[PDB]
Amino acid sequence: SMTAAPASPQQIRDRLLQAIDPQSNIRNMVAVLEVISSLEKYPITKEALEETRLGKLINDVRKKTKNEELAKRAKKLLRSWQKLIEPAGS
Repeated sequence: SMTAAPASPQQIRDRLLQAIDPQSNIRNMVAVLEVISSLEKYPITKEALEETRLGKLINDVRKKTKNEELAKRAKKLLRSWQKLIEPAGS
């Protein structure tokens, strides 16, 4: 069976950093996939997204990943976060 539990958005952000290189290169793909899956299950708020800078991180991880599912899930997540930020400027 599959088992998971909720985590705070900062813990989810931390798990990502521990699963990638500072250049956003993937080091622990299974953990990165689980982080994306965790964010798709547990939405973050605009204010929290801003401090966590997760919007920028997921976007660059998406550029460095060779795994298309990771890139597709990241695309879904970022599309959701576009409305979460709702920018009217740069």
